[PDB]
Amino acid sequence: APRVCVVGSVNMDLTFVVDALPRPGETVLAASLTRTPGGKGANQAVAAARAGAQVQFSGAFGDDPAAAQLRAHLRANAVGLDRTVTVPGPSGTAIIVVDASAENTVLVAPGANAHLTPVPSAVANCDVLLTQLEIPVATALAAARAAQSADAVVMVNASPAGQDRSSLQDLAAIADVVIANEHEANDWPSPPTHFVITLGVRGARYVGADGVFEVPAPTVTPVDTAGAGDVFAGVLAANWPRNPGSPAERLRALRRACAAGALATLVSGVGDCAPAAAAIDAALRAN
Amino acid sequence: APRVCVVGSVNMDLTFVVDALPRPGETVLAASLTRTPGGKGANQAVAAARAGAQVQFSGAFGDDPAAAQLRAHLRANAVGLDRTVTVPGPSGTAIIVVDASAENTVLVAPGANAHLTPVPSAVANCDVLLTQLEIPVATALAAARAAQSADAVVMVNASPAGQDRSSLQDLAAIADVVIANEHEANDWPSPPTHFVITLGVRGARYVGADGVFEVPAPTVTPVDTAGAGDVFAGVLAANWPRNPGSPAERLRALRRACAAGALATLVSGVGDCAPAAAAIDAALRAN
Ligand SMILES: Nc1ncnc2c1ncn2[C@@H]1O[C@H](COP(=O)(O)OP(=O)(O)O)[C@@H](O)[C@H]1O
Ligand SMILES: OC[C@H]1O[C@H](O)[C@H](O)[C@@H]1O
Ligand SMILES: [Mg+2]
Ligand SMILES: [Mg+2]
Repeated sequence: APRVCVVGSVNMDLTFVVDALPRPGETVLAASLTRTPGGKGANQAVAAARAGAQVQFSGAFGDDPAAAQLRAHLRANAVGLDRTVTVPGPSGTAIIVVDASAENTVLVAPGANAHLTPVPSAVANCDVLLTQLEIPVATALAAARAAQSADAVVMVNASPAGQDRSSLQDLAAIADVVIANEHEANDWPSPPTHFVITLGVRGARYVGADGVFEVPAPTVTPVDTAGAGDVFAGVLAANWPRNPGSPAERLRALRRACAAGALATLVSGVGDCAPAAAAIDAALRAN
Repeated sequence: APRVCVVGSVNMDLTFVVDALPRPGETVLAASLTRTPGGKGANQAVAAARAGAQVQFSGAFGDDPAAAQLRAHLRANAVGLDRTVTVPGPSGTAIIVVDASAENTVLVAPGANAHLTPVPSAVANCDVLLTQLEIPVATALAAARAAQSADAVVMVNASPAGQDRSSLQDLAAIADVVIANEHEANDWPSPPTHFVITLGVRGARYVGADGVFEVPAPTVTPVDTAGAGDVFAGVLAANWPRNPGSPAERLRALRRACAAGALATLVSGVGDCAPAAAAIDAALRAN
Protein backbone atom coordinates (compact mmCIF):
# COMPACT_ATOMS: atom_id res chain seq x y z
CA ALA A 1 0.00 0.00 0.00
CA PRO A 2 1.39 3.46 -0.83
CA ARG A 3 2.79 5.46 2.09
CA VAL A 4 1.73 9.11 2.32
CA CYS A 5 2.84 11.77 4.79
CA VAL A 6 0.56 14.76 5.03
CA VAL A 7 1.96 17.89 6.66
CA GLY A 8 -0.79 20.45 7.06
CA SER A 9 -3.60 22.18 8.85
CA VAL A 10 -6.46 20.92 11.01
CA ASN A 11 -9.46 23.08 12.04
CA MET A 12 -12.81 22.73 13.75
CA ASP A 13 -15.54 24.15 11.50
CA LEU A 14 -18.33 25.86 13.47
CA THR A 15 -21.36 26.28 11.23
CA PHE A 16 -23.97 28.75 12.50
CA VAL A 17 -27.36 29.15 10.80
CA VAL A 18 -28.74 32.70 11.21
CA ASP A 19 -31.30 35.06 9.65
CA ALA A 20 -28.69 37.78 9.14
CA LEU A 21 -25.14 38.54 10.21
CA PRO A 22 -24.99 40.74 13.33
CA ARG A 23 -24.51 44.43 12.64
CA PRO A 24 -21.87 46.50 14.49
CA GLY A 25 -22.80 46.68 18.18
CA GLU A 26 -25.56 44.07 17.77
CA THR A 27 -26.07 40.60 19.29
CA VAL A 28 -27.78 38.00 17.15
CA LEU A 29 -28.94 34.46 18.15
CA ALA A 30 -28.14 31.56 15.81
CA ALA A 31 -30.84 28.95 15.04
CA SER A 32 -28.15 26.27 15.34
CA LEU A 33 -24.45 25.56 15.74
CA THR A 34 -22.89 22.41 14.22
CA ARG A 35 -19.25 21.51 14.91
CA THR A 36 -17.42 19.44 12.23
CA PRO A 37 -13.70 18.52 11.92
CA GLY A 38 -12.03 20.02 8.86
CA GLY A 39 -8.90 21.81 7.65
CA LYS A 40 -7.10 21.17 4.34
CA GLY A 41 -4.43 18.89 5.78
CA ALA A 42 -6.90 16.78 7.80
CA ASN A 43 -9.36 16.49 4.87
CA GLN A 44 -6.58 15.46 2.47
CA ALA A 45 -5.22 12.89 4.95
CA VAL A 46 -8.67 11.35 5.33
CA ALA A 47 -9.15 11.21 1.55
CA ALA A 48 -5.74 9.56 1.08
CA ALA A 49 -6.49 6.95 3.75
CA ARG A 50 -9.96 6.17 2.34
CA ALA A 51 -8.42 5.84 -1.13
CA GLY A 52 -6.08 3.11 0.16
CA ALA A 53 -2.89 4.82 1.36
CA GLN A 54 -1.13 4.23 4.65
CA VAL A 55 -1.21 7.83 5.96
CA GLN A 56 0.72 9.72 8.60
CA PHE A 57 -0.52 13.22 9.47
CA SER A 58 1.77 15.84 10.98
CA GLY A 59 -0.17 18.82 12.24
CA ALA A 60 -0.69 20.94 15.34
CA PHE A 61 -3.60 20.67 17.75
CA GLY A 62 -4.72 23.12 20.47
CA ASP A 63 -5.57 22.41 24.14
CA ASP A 64 -9.35 22.90 23.78
CA PRO A 65 -12.14 20.27 23.59
CA ALA A 66 -12.04 20.80 19.79
CA ALA A 67 -8.56 19.23 19.67
CA ALA A 68 -9.86 15.94 21.05
CA GLN A 69 -12.66 15.86 18.47
CA LEU A 70 -10.13 16.57 15.68
CA ARG A 71 -7.80 13.78 16.81
CA ALA A 72 -10.80 11.42 17.12
CA HIS A 73 -11.91 12.20 13.58
CA LEU A 74 -8.45 11.39 12.14
CA ARG A 75 -7.94 8.24 14.24
CA ALA A 76 -11.40 6.95 13.22
CA ASN A 77 -10.37 7.41 9.58
CA ALA A 78 -7.21 5.34 10.05
CA VAL A 79 -4.85 8.35 9.85
CA GLY A 80 -1.67 7.92 11.97
CA LEU A 81 -1.01 10.68 14.54
CA ASP A 82 2.27 9.81 16.29
CA ARG A 83 4.04 12.74 14.59
CA THR A 84 1.59 15.52 15.59
CA VAL A 85 2.20 18.40 18.03
CA THR A 86 0.03 19.88 20.81
CA VAL A 87 0.31 23.62 21.49
CA PRO A 88 -1.40 25.70 24.24
CA GLY A 89 -4.39 27.72 23.05
CA PRO A 90 -7.23 27.20 20.57
CA SER A 91 -7.19 24.71 17.74
CA GLY A 92 -7.44 26.16 14.21
CA THR A 93 -11.03 27.37 13.92
CA ALA A 94 -13.29 28.34 11.02
CA ILE A 95 -16.60 30.10 11.65
CA ILE A 96 -19.08 29.57 8.80
CA VAL A 97 -22.22 31.63 9.02
CA VAL A 98 -25.08 30.65 6.71
CA ASP A 99 -27.76 33.34 6.44
CA ALA A 100 -31.37 33.57 5.17
CA SER A 101 -30.23 34.35 1.59
CA ALA A 102 -27.87 31.33 1.75
CA GLU A 103 -24.67 33.41 1.61
CA ASN A 104 -21.73 31.80 3.43
CA THR A 105 -19.59 34.16 5.46
CA VAL A 106 -16.37 32.62 6.66
CA LEU A 107 -13.99 33.76 9.40
CA VAL A 108 -10.79 31.80 9.97
CA ALA A 109 -8.10 31.79 12.65
CA PRO A 110 -4.95 29.65 12.24
CA GLY A 111 -4.84 28.96 16.00
CA ALA A 112 -2.48 26.06 16.63
CA ASN A 113 -1.70 25.65 12.88
CA ALA A 114 0.48 28.76 13.02
CA HIS A 115 2.78 26.99 15.51
CA LEU A 116 3.36 23.86 13.45
CA THR A 117 7.00 22.98 13.38
CA PRO A 118 8.69 20.40 11.09
CA VAL A 119 8.86 16.66 11.85
CA PRO A 120 11.31 15.32 9.23
CA SER A 121 11.21 11.77 10.63
CA ALA A 122 7.50 11.72 9.58
CA VAL A 123 8.57 11.63 5.88
CA ALA A 124 10.93 8.68 6.47
CA ASN A 125 10.05 5.84 4.06
CA CYS A 126 7.06 7.70 2.58
CA ASP A 127 6.37 7.60 -1.14
CA VAL A 128 4.65 11.02 -1.23
CA LEU A 129 4.71 14.11 0.98
CA LEU A 130 1.55 16.21 0.63
CA THR A 131 1.41 19.69 2.08
CA GLN A 132 -0.68 22.86 1.64
CA LEU A 133 -0.41 26.58 2.44
CA GLU A 134 -2.42 26.73 5.72
CA ILE A 135 0.68 26.05 7.82
CA PRO A 136 3.85 28.20 8.14
CA VAL A 137 5.69 28.20 4.80
CA ALA A 138 8.98 27.57 6.65
CA THR A 139 7.47 24.30 7.98
CA ALA A 140 6.21 23.21 4.52
CA LEU A 141 9.63 23.99 3.06
CA ALA A 142 11.46 22.00 5.76
CA ALA A 143 9.10 19.05 5.19
CA ALA A 144 9.77 19.28 1.45
CA ARG A 145 13.55 19.27 2.09
CA ALA A 146 13.13 16.16 4.26
CA ALA A 147 11.04 14.54 1.52
CA GLN A 148 13.80 15.35 -0.99
CA SER A 149 16.33 13.58 1.26
CA ALA A 150 14.04 10.58 1.69
CA ASP A 151 13.38 10.34 -2.08
CA ALA A 152 9.67 11.06 -1.55
CA VAL A 153 7.62 13.03 -4.09
CA VAL A 154 7.05 16.65 -2.99
CA MET A 155 3.38 17.38 -3.70
CA VAL A 156 2.09 20.84 -2.80
CA ASN A 157 -1.52 21.95 -2.88
CA ALA A 158 -1.08 25.66 -3.60
CA SER A 159 -4.09 26.61 -1.47
CA PRO A 160 -5.32 28.95 -0.17
CA ALA A 161 -4.49 31.60 -2.75
CA GLY A 162 -3.30 35.14 -2.00
CA GLN A 163 -0.11 34.17 -0.18
CA ASP A 164 2.89 36.48 -0.62
CA ARG A 165 4.68 35.57 -3.88
CA SER A 166 8.27 35.91 -2.60
CA SER A 167 7.43 33.76 0.45
CA LEU A 168 6.54 30.85 -1.89
CA GLN A 169 9.59 30.93 -4.19
CA ASP A 170 11.75 28.39 -2.35
CA LEU A 171 8.80 25.97 -1.95
CA ALA A 172 7.85 26.41 -5.65
CA ALA A 173 11.48 25.59 -6.63
CA ILE A 174 11.46 22.34 -4.62
CA ALA A 175 7.93 21.05 -5.53
CA ASP A 176 7.64 18.05 -7.88
CA VAL A 177 3.86 18.21 -8.19
CA VAL A 178 1.70 21.27 -7.57
CA ILE A 179 -2.09 21.05 -7.33
CA ALA A 180 -4.00 24.28 -7.78
CA ASN A 181 -7.27 25.60 -9.17
CA GLU A 182 -7.04 28.28 -11.91
CA HIS A 183 -7.10 31.24 -9.51
CA GLU A 184 -4.58 29.56 -7.17
CA ALA A 185 -2.29 28.73 -10.09
CA ASN A 186 -1.92 32.47 -10.95
CA ASP A 187 -0.51 33.05 -7.42
CA TRP A 188 2.08 30.28 -7.71
CA PRO A 189 5.57 31.72 -8.49
CA SER A 190 6.88 29.07 -10.92
CA PRO A 191 5.75 25.82 -12.61
CA PRO A 192 6.78 22.49 -11.19
CA THR A 193 7.77 19.33 -13.06
CA HIS A 194 4.10 18.26 -12.86
CA PHE A 195 1.52 21.05 -12.71
CA VAL A 196 -2.02 19.81 -11.99
CA ILE A 197 -4.79 22.38 -12.43
CA THR A 198 -8.25 21.49 -11.20
CA LEU A 199 -11.18 22.70 -13.32
CA GLY A 200 -14.29 22.04 -11.18
CA VAL A 201 -16.85 20.17 -13.33
CA ARG A 202 -14.36 19.71 -16.20
CA GLY A 203 -11.94 17.66 -14.09
CA ALA A 204 -8.34 18.79 -14.42
CA ARG A 205 -5.58 19.69 -16.82
CA TYR A 206 -1.88 18.85 -16.71
CA VAL A 207 1.23 20.68 -17.92
CA GLY A 208 4.69 19.28 -17.19
CA ALA A 209 7.34 16.74 -18.15
CA ASP A 210 4.66 14.30 -19.44
CA GLY A 211 3.09 16.79 -21.83
CA VAL A 212 -0.05 18.86 -21.94
CA PHE A 213 -3.51 17.28 -21.62
CA GLU A 214 -7.04 17.46 -20.17
CA VAL A 215 -8.29 14.89 -17.66
CA PRO A 216 -12.10 14.74 -17.71
CA ALA A 217 -14.16 14.06 -14.60
CA PRO A 218 -17.16 11.67 -14.62
CA THR A 219 -20.47 13.44 -15.15
CA VAL A 220 -22.42 13.66 -11.88
CA THR A 221 -25.21 15.71 -10.32
CA PRO A 222 -23.61 17.75 -7.49
CA VAL A 223 -25.18 18.11 -4.07
CA ASP A 224 -22.24 19.93 -2.45
CA THR A 225 -18.91 20.68 -4.13
CA ALA A 226 -17.31 21.79 -0.86
CA GLY A 227 -14.46 19.48 0.15
CA ALA A 228 -14.03 18.07 -3.39
CA GLY A 229 -10.69 19.87 -3.85
CA ASP A 230 -9.25 18.23 -0.69
CA VAL A 231 -10.49 14.84 -1.89
CA PHE A 232 -8.77 15.37 -5.26
CA ALA A 233 -5.45 16.22 -3.55
CA GLY A 234 -5.54 13.28 -1.08
CA VAL A 235 -6.47 10.79 -3.78
CA LEU A 236 -3.78 12.18 -6.07
CA ALA A 237 -1.24 11.63 -3.25
CA ALA A 238 -2.52 8.10 -2.59
CA ASN A 239 -2.04 7.16 -6.26
CA TRP A 240 1.02 9.12 -7.46
CA PRO A 241 3.92 6.77 -8.28
CA ARG A 242 7.00 6.73 -6.06
CA ASN A 243 10.11 8.12 -7.79
CA PRO A 244 10.96 8.05 -10.68
CA GLY A 245 7.49 6.84 -11.77
CA SER A 246 6.08 6.74 -15.32
CA PRO A 247 3.61 8.74 -17.44
CA ALA A 248 1.11 5.83 -17.35
CA GLU A 249 1.18 5.75 -13.53
CA ARG A 250 0.75 9.56 -13.20
CA LEU A 251 -2.09 9.52 -15.71
CA ARG A 252 -3.80 6.78 -13.67
CA ALA A 253 -3.37 8.92 -10.51
CA LEU A 254 -4.91 11.93 -12.26
CA ARG A 255 -7.91 9.96 -13.53
CA ARG A 256 -8.54 8.49 -10.08
CA ALA A 257 -8.25 11.93 -8.39
CA CYS A 258 -10.67 13.49 -10.89
CA ALA A 259 -13.13 10.65 -10.36
CA ALA A 260 -12.83 10.88 -6.54
CA GLY A 261 -13.37 14.66 -6.69
CA ALA A 262 -16.58 14.12 -8.69
CA LEU A 263 -17.80 11.53 -6.18
CA ALA A 264 -17.08 14.00 -3.37
CA THR A 265 -19.63 16.46 -4.84
CA LEU A 266 -22.39 13.90 -4.28
CA VAL A 267 -22.17 14.14 -0.47
CA SER A 268 -23.02 17.05 1.86
CA GLY A 269 -20.18 18.52 3.93
CA VAL A 270 -16.38 18.45 3.63
CA GLY A 271 -15.30 15.93 6.26
CA ASP A 272 -16.99 12.72 5.19
CA CYS A 273 -17.24 13.09 1.42
CA ALA A 274 -14.13 11.09 0.47
CA PRO A 275 -14.91 7.87 -1.51
CA ALA A 276 -13.33 4.44 -0.98
CA ALA A 277 -10.91 2.96 -3.54
CA ALA A 278 -13.68 0.56 -4.62
CA ALA A 279 -16.06 3.44 -5.37
CA ILE A 280 -13.31 5.15 -7.39
CA ASP A 281 -12.76 1.99 -9.47
CA ALA A 282 -16.53 1.69 -10.12
CA ALA A 283 -16.88 5.37 -11.10
CA LEU A 284 -14.06 4.86 -13.64
CA ARG A 285 -15.52 1.58 -15.02
CA ALA A 286 -18.81 3.44 -15.51
CA ASN A 287 -16.67 6.17 -17.17
CA ALA B 1 -23.74 45.38 50.26
CA PRO B 2 -26.55 45.15 47.69
CA ARG B 3 -27.72 41.65 46.83
CA VAL B 4 -27.86 41.25 43.07
CA CYS B 5 -29.43 38.18 41.49
CA VAL B 6 -28.53 37.68 37.82
CA VAL B 7 -30.76 35.31 35.85
CA GLY B 8 -29.21 34.86 32.42
CA SER B 9 -26.76 33.25 30.07
CA VAL B 10 -23.25 31.84 30.26
CA ASN B 11 -21.30 31.06 27.07
CA MET B 12 -17.77 30.17 26.06
CA ASP B 13 -16.57 33.11 23.89
CA LEU B 14 -14.39 32.85 20.81
CA THR B 15 -13.06 36.39 20.26
CA PHE B 16 -11.51 37.20 16.86
CA VAL B 17 -9.64 40.38 15.97
CA VAL B 18 -9.96 41.52 12.33
CA ASP B 19 -9.19 44.66 10.31
CA ALA B 20 -12.76 44.89 8.98
CA LEU B 21 -15.92 42.97 9.96
CA PRO B 22 -16.71 40.29 7.34
CA ARG B 23 -19.48 41.14 4.85
CA PRO B 24 -21.92 38.53 3.54
CA GLY B 25 -20.20 36.02 1.24
CA GLU B 26 -16.72 37.06 2.33
CA THR B 27 -13.88 34.93 3.71
CA VAL B 28 -11.79 36.75 6.29
CA LEU B 29 -8.55 35.81 8.02
CA ALA B 30 -8.51 36.86 11.69
CA ALA B 31 -5.43 38.38 13.29
CA SER B 32 -5.97 36.57 16.62
CA LEU B 33 -8.38 34.23 18.42
CA THR B 34 -8.97 33.74 22.14
CA ARG B 35 -11.29 31.27 23.90
CA THR B 36 -12.61 32.72 27.21
CA PRO B 37 -15.63 32.31 29.54
CA GLY B 38 -18.39 34.89 29.04
CA GLY B 39 -22.09 35.21 28.29
CA LYS B 40 -24.20 38.32 29.02
CA GLY B 41 -25.47 36.94 32.34
CA ALA B 42 -22.08 35.71 33.56
CA ASN B 43 -20.42 38.99 32.44
CA GLN B 44 -23.06 41.10 34.21
CA ALA B 45 -22.76 39.03 37.40
CA VAL B 46 -18.94 39.40 37.35
CA ALA B 47 -19.17 43.18 36.84
CA ALA B 48 -21.71 43.56 39.67
CA ALA B 49 -19.42 41.51 41.99
CA ARG B 50 -16.31 43.55 41.10
CA ALA B 51 -18.40 46.71 41.70
CA GLY B 52 -19.12 45.55 45.30
CA ALA B 53 -22.44 43.71 45.10
CA GLN B 54 -23.08 40.33 46.66
CA VAL B 55 -24.03 38.35 43.58
CA GLN B 56 -25.90 35.13 42.82
CA PHE B 57 -26.09 33.78 39.27
CA SER B 58 -28.95 31.56 38.05
CA GLY B 59 -28.24 30.02 34.63
CA ALA B 60 -27.97 26.70 32.77
CA PHE B 61 -24.61 25.08 32.10
CA GLY B 62 -24.26 22.22 29.59
CA ASP B 63 -23.05 18.80 30.76
CA ASP B 64 -19.74 19.25 28.94
CA PRO B 65 -16.05 20.11 29.58
CA ALA B 66 -16.73 23.82 28.76
CA ALA B 67 -19.06 23.99 31.74
CA ALA B 68 -16.21 23.29 34.22
CA GLN B 69 -14.24 26.29 32.92
CA LEU B 70 -17.38 28.49 32.88
CA ARG B 71 -18.25 27.60 36.49
CA ALA B 72 -14.68 28.16 37.69
CA HIS B 73 -14.65 31.64 36.03
CA LEU B 74 -17.73 32.60 38.08
CA ARG B 75 -16.36 31.11 41.34
CA ALA B 76 -13.04 32.94 40.77
CA ASN B 77 -15.04 36.21 40.71
CA ALA B 78 -17.08 35.55 43.90
CA VAL B 79 -20.35 34.90 42.04
CA GLY B 80 -22.55 32.33 43.80
CA LEU B 81 -23.72 29.31 41.78
CA ASP B 82 -26.07 27.38 44.09
CA ARG B 83 -29.12 28.34 41.98
CA THR B 84 -27.60 27.16 38.67
CA VAL B 85 -28.53 24.00 36.79
CA THR B 86 -26.86 21.50 34.48
CA VAL B 87 -28.82 20.77 31.28
CA PRO B 88 -28.01 17.98 28.80
CA GLY B 89 -25.82 18.93 25.80
CA PRO B 90 -23.50 21.82 24.99
CA SER B 91 -22.94 24.96 27.03
CA GLY B 92 -23.59 28.15 24.98
CA THR B 93 -20.99 29.34 22.43
CA ALA B 94 -20.53 32.94 21.28
CA ILE B 95 -18.49 34.48 18.47
CA ILE B 96 -17.20 37.99 19.13
CA VAL B 97 -15.52 39.85 16.25
CA VAL B 98 -13.61 43.09 17.01
CA ASP B 99 -12.48 45.37 14.16
CA ALA B 100 -9.87 48.13 13.75
CA SER B 101 -12.16 50.82 15.20
CA ALA B 102 -12.78 48.67 18.35
CA GLU B 103 -16.38 48.07 17.24
CA ASN B 104 -17.70 44.51 17.81
CA THR B 105 -20.37 42.05 16.66
CA VAL B 106 -21.70 39.17 18.74
CA LEU B 107 -23.25 35.91 17.50
CA VAL B 108 -24.58 33.40 20.05
CA ALA B 109 -25.58 29.76 19.80
CA PRO B 110 -27.31 29.65 23.17
CA GLY B 111 -27.00 25.86 23.75
CA ALA B 112 -27.96 25.06 27.37
CA ASN B 113 -29.05 28.68 27.99
CA ALA B 114 -32.05 28.14 25.68
CA HIS B 115 -33.25 25.43 28.08
CA LEU B 116 -33.14 27.39 31.34
CA THR B 117 -36.53 26.93 33.07
CA PRO B 118 -37.54 28.95 36.16
CA VAL B 119 -35.42 27.86 39.19
CA PRO B 120 -37.66 28.14 42.32
CA SER B 121 -35.42 30.20 44.65
CA ALA B 122 -33.48 31.85 41.79
CA VAL B 123 -34.38 35.33 43.10
CA ALA B 124 -34.55 34.56 46.85
CA ASN B 125 -33.31 37.41 49.04
CA CYS B 126 -32.25 39.94 46.42
CA ASP B 127 -32.38 43.71 46.17
CA VAL B 128 -32.02 43.81 42.36
CA LEU B 129 -32.89 41.15 39.78
CA LEU B 130 -30.88 41.63 36.58
CA THR B 131 -31.86 39.59 33.52
CA GLN B 132 -31.28 39.52 29.72
CA LEU B 133 -32.84 37.78 26.76
CA GLU B 134 -30.50 34.97 25.59
CA ILE B 135 -32.38 32.68 27.99
CA PRO B 136 -36.13 32.01 27.35
CA VAL B 137 -38.10 35.26 27.77
CA ALA B 138 -40.66 33.24 29.79
CA THR B 139 -37.86 32.37 32.24
CA ALA B 140 -36.80 36.04 32.54
CA LEU B 141 -40.52 36.86 33.07
CA ALA B 142 -40.93 34.26 35.84
CA ALA B 143 -37.85 35.64 37.63
CA ALA B 144 -39.23 39.18 37.24
CA ARG B 145 -42.63 38.28 38.75
CA ALA B 146 -40.97 36.53 41.72
CA ALA B 147 -38.56 39.44 42.26
CA GLN B 148 -41.38 41.99 42.09
CA SER B 149 -43.50 40.14 44.66
CA ALA B 150 -40.53 40.45 47.04
CA ASP B 151 -40.24 44.16 46.09
CA ALA B 152 -36.85 43.69 44.37
CA VAL B 153 -35.92 45.96 41.47
CA VAL B 154 -36.72 44.34 38.10
CA MET B 155 -33.86 45.30 35.75
CA VAL B 156 -33.82 43.97 32.19
CA ASN B 157 -31.05 44.23 29.65
CA ALA B 158 -33.24 44.12 26.54
CA SER B 159 -30.67 42.25 24.44
CA PRO B 160 -30.83 40.54 22.01
CA ALA B 161 -33.78 42.22 20.27
CA GLY B 162 -36.51 40.27 18.39
CA GLN B 163 -37.36 37.73 21.08
CA ASP B 164 -40.84 36.22 21.89
CA ARG B 165 -43.12 39.27 21.49
CA SER B 166 -45.92 38.08 23.81
CA SER B 167 -43.56 37.27 26.71
CA LEU B 168 -41.72 40.53 25.98
CA GLN B 169 -44.94 42.50 26.35
CA ASP B 170 -45.60 40.84 29.72
CA LEU B 171 -42.02 41.52 30.86
CA ALA B 172 -42.15 45.14 29.61
CA ALA B 173 -45.42 45.73 31.56
CA ILE B 174 -43.60 45.12 34.85
CA ALA B 175 -39.89 46.07 34.33
CA ASP B 176 -38.63 48.82 36.65
CA VAL B 177 -35.45 49.52 34.62
CA VAL B 178 -34.59 48.58 31.05
CA ILE B 179 -31.05 48.88 29.68
CA ALA B 180 -30.66 48.83 25.94
CA ASN B 181 -28.74 50.40 23.08
CA GLU B 182 -30.75 52.62 20.67
CA HIS B 183 -31.64 49.76 18.29
CA GLU B 184 -32.60 47.42 21.15
CA ALA B 185 -34.60 50.23 22.84
CA ASN B 186 -36.65 50.70 19.62
CA ASP B 187 -37.60 47.00 19.65
CA TRP B 188 -38.73 46.91 23.30
CA PRO B 189 -42.59 46.79 23.63
CA SER B 190 -43.40 49.61 26.13
CA PRO B 191 -41.45 52.00 28.37
CA PRO B 192 -40.36 51.00 31.89
CA THR B 193 -40.30 53.32 34.88
CA HIS B 194 -36.61 53.99 34.10
CA PHE B 195 -35.45 53.55 30.45
CA VAL B 196 -31.63 53.60 30.30
CA ILE B 197 -30.50 53.85 26.71
CA THR B 198 -26.76 53.35 26.26
CA LEU B 199 -25.03 55.52 23.66
CA GLY B 200 -21.56 53.95 23.36
CA VAL B 201 -19.01 56.74 24.07
CA ARG B 202 -21.59 59.43 24.82
CA GLY B 203 -22.56 57.43 27.94
CA ALA B 204 -26.32 56.99 28.31
CA ARG B 205 -29.69 58.71 27.81
CA TYR B 206 -32.41 58.39 30.51
CA VAL B 207 -36.18 58.53 29.82
CA GLY B 208 -38.69 57.95 32.62
CA ALA B 209 -40.12 59.08 35.94
CA ASP B 210 -37.10 61.36 36.53
CA GLY B 211 -37.64 63.09 33.18
CA VAL B 212 -35.29 63.09 30.18
CA PHE B 213 -31.53 63.65 30.39
CA GLU B 214 -28.12 62.40 29.29
CA VAL B 215 -25.21 61.15 31.40
CA PRO B 216 -21.69 61.43 29.86
CA ALA B 217 -18.89 58.87 30.10
CA PRO B 218 -15.17 59.60 30.63
CA THR B 219 -13.34 60.23 27.34
CA VAL B 220 -11.03 57.30 26.50
CA THR B 221 -9.02 55.80 23.67
CA PRO B 222 -10.85 52.47 23.13
CA VAL B 223 -9.21 49.08 22.65
CA ASP B 224 -12.22 46.73 22.53
CA THR B 225 -15.85 47.76 23.10
CA ALA B 226 -17.02 44.13 23.43
CA GLY B 227 -18.25 43.35 26.91
CA ALA B 228 -18.57 47.01 27.94
CA GLY B 229 -22.37 46.98 27.79
CA ASP B 230 -22.45 44.01 30.22
CA VAL B 231 -20.12 45.94 32.51
CA PHE B 232 -22.44 48.98 32.36
CA ALA B 233 -25.45 46.75 33.24
CA GLY B 234 -23.77 44.87 36.11
CA VAL B 235 -22.48 48.10 37.64
CA LEU B 236 -25.91 49.72 37.27
CA ALA B 237 -27.44 46.73 39.13
CA ALA B 238 -24.76 46.98 41.84
CA ASN B 239 -25.61 50.69 42.45
CA TRP B 240 -29.35 51.00 41.86
CA PRO B 241 -31.40 51.94 45.00
CA ARG B 242 -34.34 49.91 46.45
CA ASN B 243 -37.82 50.89 45.13
CA PRO B 244 -39.27 53.55 44.76
CA GLY B 245 -35.82 55.17 45.04
CA SER B 246 -34.59 58.75 44.86
CA PRO B 247 -33.47 60.63 41.72
CA ALA B 248 -30.00 61.30 43.25
CA GLU B 249 -29.31 57.63 43.93
CA ARG B 250 -30.41 56.75 40.38
CA LEU B 251 -28.18 59.47 38.90
CA ARG B 252 -25.21 58.20 40.96
CA ALA B 253 -25.82 54.63 39.66
CA LEU B 254 -25.93 55.97 36.07
CA ARG B 255 -22.67 57.95 36.51
CA ARG B 256 -20.86 54.92 37.94
CA ALA B 257 -22.20 52.59 35.22
CA CYS B 258 -21.11 55.09 32.53
CA ALA B 259 -17.60 55.32 34.02
CA ALA B 260 -17.24 51.54 34.36
CA GLY B 261 -18.40 50.98 30.78
CA ALA B 262 -15.75 53.41 29.53
CA LEU B 263 -13.02 51.67 31.56
CA ALA B 264 -14.23 48.34 30.16
CA THR B 265 -13.37 49.55 26.62
CA LEU B 266 -9.71 50.00 27.58
CA VAL B 267 -9.19 46.22 27.90
CA SER B 268 -9.05 43.52 25.21
CA GLY B 269 -11.41 40.72 26.01
CA VAL B 270 -15.05 40.44 26.87
CA GLY B 271 -15.57 38.44 30.07
CA ASP B 272 -12.65 39.82 32.05
CA CYS B 273 -12.85 43.60 31.48
CA ALA B 274 -14.97 44.80 34.45
CA PRO B 275 -13.14 47.29 36.69
CA ALA B 276 -12.87 47.08 40.48
CA ALA B 277 -15.02 49.44 42.57
CA ALA B 278 -11.94 51.52 43.45
CA ALA B 279 -11.10 51.98 39.74
CA ILE B 280 -14.65 53.25 39.13
CA ASP B 281 -14.26 55.71 42.06
CA ALA B 282 -10.87 56.85 40.74
CA ALA B 283 -12.21 57.41 37.20
CA LEU B 284 -15.09 59.47 38.57
CA ARG B 285 -12.70 61.54 40.75
CA ALA B 286 -10.61 62.32 37.67
CA ASN B 287 -13.94 63.18 35.91
N1 LIG C 1 -19.68 19.48 -10.70
C1 LIG C 1 -18.66 18.59 -10.70
N2 LIG C 1 -18.73 17.45 -11.44
C2 LIG C 1 -17.71 16.56 -11.47
N3 LIG C 1 -16.57 16.72 -10.78
C3 LIG C 1 -16.36 17.81 -9.99
C4 LIG C 1 -17.42 18.84 -9.92
N4 LIG C 1 -16.97 19.81 -9.09
C5 LIG C 1 -15.73 19.43 -8.67
N5 LIG C 1 -15.36 18.24 -9.21
C6 LIG C 1 -14.08 17.52 -8.99
O1 LIG C 1 -13.34 18.06 -7.88
C7 LIG C 1 -12.07 18.57 -8.29
C8 LIG C 1 -11.81 19.91 -7.62
O2 LIG C 1 -13.01 20.67 -7.79
P1 LIG C 1 -13.26 22.08 -7.08
O3 LIG C 1 -14.55 22.65 -7.65
O4 LIG C 1 -11.98 22.88 -7.19
O5 LIG C 1 -13.52 21.68 -5.51
P2 LIG C 1 -13.84 22.72 -4.29
O6 LIG C 1 -15.32 23.03 -4.44
O7 LIG C 1 -13.52 21.96 -3.03
O8 LIG C 1 -12.95 23.91 -4.57
C9 LIG C 1 -12.16 18.68 -9.81
O9 LIG C 1 -10.89 18.49 -10.41
C10 LIG C 1 -13.17 17.60 -10.19
O10 LIG C 1 -12.58 16.31 -10.36
O1 LIG D 1 -22.08 41.20 25.65
C1 LIG D 1 -21.07 40.27 25.21
C2 LIG D 1 -21.53 38.84 25.51
O2 LIG D 1 -22.62 38.52 24.62
C3 LIG D 1 -22.69 37.13 24.37
O3 LIG D 1 -23.56 36.55 25.35
C4 LIG D 1 -21.25 36.66 24.54
O4 LIG D 1 -21.17 35.44 25.29
C5 LIG D 1 -20.48 37.79 25.22
O5 LIG D 1 -19.73 37.34 26.38
MG1 LIG E 1 -18.95 17.46 -0.48
MG1 LIG F 1 -13.51 45.09 26.53
